[PDB]
Amino acid sequence: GSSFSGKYQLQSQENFEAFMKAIGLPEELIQKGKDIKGVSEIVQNGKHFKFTITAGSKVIQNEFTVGEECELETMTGEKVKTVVQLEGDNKLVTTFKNIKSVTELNGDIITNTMTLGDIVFKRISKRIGT
Ligand SMILES: CCCCCCCCCCCCCCCC(=O)O
Ligand SMILES: CCCCCCCCCCCCCCCC(=O)O
Repeated sequence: GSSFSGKYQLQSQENFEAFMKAIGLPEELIQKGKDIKGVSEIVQNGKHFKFTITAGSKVIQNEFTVGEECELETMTGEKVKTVVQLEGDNKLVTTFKNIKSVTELNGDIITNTMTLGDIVFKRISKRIGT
């Protein structure tokens, strides 16, 4: 299975600044990163996922298997042990460092929402070729 597989680019996001401050991203990275339309690549093979998030020269590669412990490297570089689960056939759901993350794919549009307390960091991304 490869439902999620592809290359996507950020179209818009909400509460980037407030969220990145809350989790502790260096101020200069908040400022450089706020208007970057980053590119995310996902390669799915059944339950096995590999994904890359690129923003300028910052490249973060991660991997997980649905249902198994994984170690996710976050935007600060902090690596957190968690589990990623499937919710329905179009969502990827996880919690790391008290952040609840929901990744939802609808055709060519991935909506990613990260919630830390009352802060909801929403990203909308669109497929950009193969
Ligand atoms: C030197 C270039 C500056 C790079 C700093 C920008 C990186 C900051 C992170 C912004 C992208 C947010 C990634 C969200 C991850 C996700 O929701 O899947
Ligand atoms: C920031 C640490 C990694 C995020 C943890 C979520 C793990 C499951 C989802 C992986 C696919 C993420 C693609 C998001 C698209 C985007 O907004 O850039």
